[PDB]
Amino acid sequence: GPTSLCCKQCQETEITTKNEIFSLSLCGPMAAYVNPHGYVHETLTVYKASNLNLIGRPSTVHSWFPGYAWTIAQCKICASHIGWKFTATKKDMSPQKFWGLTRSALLP
Ligand SMILES: [Zn+2]
Repeated sequence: GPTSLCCKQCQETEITTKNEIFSLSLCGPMAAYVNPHGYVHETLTVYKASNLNLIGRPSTVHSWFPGYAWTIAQCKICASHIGWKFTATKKDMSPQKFWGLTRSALLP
């Protein structure tokens, strides 16, 4: 469909849709300055994704989104590294989980 964001490598596999896109705030209380950490402008954040295999267990090592652990996520079909599943380290956070997907790994 027109909303469909698919793996660039295998083409047919849908990973997420435009409907699931949201904007995660990268600042803390009062929206202070933060030192940029990783490469967020290159990464699309969605609530929900599909047809990915998670590799390994969540890690908090040098997370691009502090407060979240990351788990590598690759396409089930072709095993291309599409991005990561992010999981909250604290129960009071929202969302408790999301996906950070590398924009260039997706079509469109
Ligand atoms: Zn693929």
